[PDB]
Amino acid sequence: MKRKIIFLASPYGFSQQQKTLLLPPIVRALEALGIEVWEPFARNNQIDFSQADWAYRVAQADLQDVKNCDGIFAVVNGTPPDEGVMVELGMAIALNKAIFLFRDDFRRCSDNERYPLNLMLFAGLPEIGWENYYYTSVDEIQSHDKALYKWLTG
Amino acid sequence: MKRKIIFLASPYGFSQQQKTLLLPPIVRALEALGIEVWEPFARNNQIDFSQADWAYRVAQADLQDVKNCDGIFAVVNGTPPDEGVMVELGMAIALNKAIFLFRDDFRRCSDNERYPLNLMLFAGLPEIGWENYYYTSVDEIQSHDKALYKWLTG
Amino acid sequence: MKRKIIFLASPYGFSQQQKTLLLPPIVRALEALGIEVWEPFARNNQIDFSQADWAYRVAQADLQDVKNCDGIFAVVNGTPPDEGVMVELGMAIALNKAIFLFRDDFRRCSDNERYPLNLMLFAGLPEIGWENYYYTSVDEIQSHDKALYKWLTG
Amino acid sequence: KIIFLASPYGFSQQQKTLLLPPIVRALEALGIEVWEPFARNNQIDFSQADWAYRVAQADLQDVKNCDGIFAVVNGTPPDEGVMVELGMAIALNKAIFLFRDDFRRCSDNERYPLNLMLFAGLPEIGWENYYYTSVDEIQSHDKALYKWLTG
Ligand SMILES: O=c1[nH]cnc2c([C@@H]3N[C@H](CO)[C@@H](O)[C@H]3O)c[nH]c12
Ligand SMILES: O=c1[nH]cnc2c([C@@H]3N[C@H](CO)[C@@H](O)[C@H]3O)c[nH]c12
Repeated sequence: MKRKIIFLASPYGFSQQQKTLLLPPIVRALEALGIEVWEPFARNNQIDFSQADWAYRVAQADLQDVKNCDGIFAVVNGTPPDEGVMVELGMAIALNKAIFLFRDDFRRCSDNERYPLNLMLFAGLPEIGWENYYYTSVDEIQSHDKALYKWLTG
Repeated sequence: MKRKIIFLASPYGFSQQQKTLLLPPIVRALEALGIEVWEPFARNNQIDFSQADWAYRVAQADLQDVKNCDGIFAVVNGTPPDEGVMVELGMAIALNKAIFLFRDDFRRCSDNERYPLNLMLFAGLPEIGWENYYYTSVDEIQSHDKALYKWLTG
Repeated sequence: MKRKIIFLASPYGFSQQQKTLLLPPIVRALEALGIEVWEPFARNNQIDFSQADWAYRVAQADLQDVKNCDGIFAVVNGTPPDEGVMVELGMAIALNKAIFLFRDDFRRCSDNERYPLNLMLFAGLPEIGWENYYYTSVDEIQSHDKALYKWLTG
Repeated sequence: KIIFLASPYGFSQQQKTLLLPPIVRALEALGIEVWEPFARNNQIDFSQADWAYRVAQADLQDVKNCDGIFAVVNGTPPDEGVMVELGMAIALNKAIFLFRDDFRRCSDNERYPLNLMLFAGLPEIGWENYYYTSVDEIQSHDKALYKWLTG
């Protein structure tokens, strides 16, 4: 028995209130599906401005977590999405990880008409049916008709 | 020198004035080193708001050029850096491509004291000496003492 | 039972989870100081992409509330802070309103070294002791040693 | 007669020397005395802690003493200092002119290409006459900046 591993990428650890109120409900949503959630702010233990001697080790721990996970769950909220989440999203695409995006932000920050965001954030997703991997609410995370559930059971 | 391939990832194509006045001087500086420059805005015909039936091909073209290149020259100006540049930069790190960063913007948009930006942008760079890969002037691109020159002669 | 009015500018209404979990604790902390809180998302019914005919109404509602308040409490989280918050902040500075800033985000997104953000966000604040108007935690709003309590006590 | 040119173009050394002068020339060609803050305040590098407040009050007084603002609202999202100086110009009833040649959309609505609060000082109808999408439109006679000088 080995549960699937999801790297939960988000900018929510940068804010004290967001870290304590927004991440735990998302973590619970994924693990009600049996997932082992790798949350980088708690794992790599970054709670304030990372010191000069600590910044490389945090980057390497996030680099290694992306290499050793099965899928990424990228909170792509904000205008624009957080640049650290994007670096790790591109690493997950190049390494053929399962890709899932989350944005409950109704603002559109896009360079095209087909996607709500920059089109490169969707390069790792199919041309038709990418919306199945695009979650717009925390309640939607556990939908048995969406891609994350079908990736665990399929 | 070897005629290496550089993928020039930048947001300068989104603005009419920047595509005309800012991108050509950077392309000329890279070509002055004997580099084959893959500039995606002209190489993939990203002229304006990408149509819906065209966005998936623009994404996959950027993705293929990152896979088939030798290195990436990421213009990481802005607060924060462009999310499309950040995705393409994440792909290059995971594919073990050469990494070179460009920022002549003097604003600091960082989460740490070591690096001037989010530390994940430097994950593919060495712990010591990453400054040699970090360019803060167009004129600094053709310096022998910087990593892009040494990369060509090795 | 005279009661000072504070306009609470934040980007938190753009995300479903942020509007539900982050704003109520902040409104609570202000109301516990006897403050009267005008919250634009609650007052304007802006719950998704505003219609074309509805967008100008929202614009004039955010505008009149700033003009008729006694002070603004600006949530200036994010890299960079929300541009609508920044417009409403400059209005309050221009109208000699009381200014209070909130940021529990530890990222530095600044053009200088004195302030943790762009220097113009502190133009309406004193050159010395501006930190007294700068809140970095929800638990800090109650502090009688900080400028919000003092502004309420004359 | 006086336009304050709010832009983030002074933050990049390449952008300050290549992008701002062409915009300054067009505004002056219409007959406007341009107030460019990065040059007017002769400061362009991570402002010394002892200088940052002075730079803030200098531009704060420039928006108070100008006749209108020309705000380069390019980028996703637009620069925060530009937006602060914009909201001041709106509260002080100054003339409002916006410039965005960036073809990316970053709005919270459908009518306006950006956050609807950048257009609070513009009319509900015909706000697009104040919205410039290219440098070769600054000198357009059918646009609000020329009509603003002709009474
Ligand atoms: O200071 C930090 N501490 C921990 N993780 C990160 C990261 C990585 N990038 C993402 C946020 O930028 C986050 O999900 C994490 O994997 C950037 N900066 C920090
Ligand atoms: O180095 C500077 N010199 C002059 N003004 C500014 C500012 C002020 N804030 C705004 C930031 O874009 C800018 O347009 C100007 O009004 C920031 N940095 C500088």
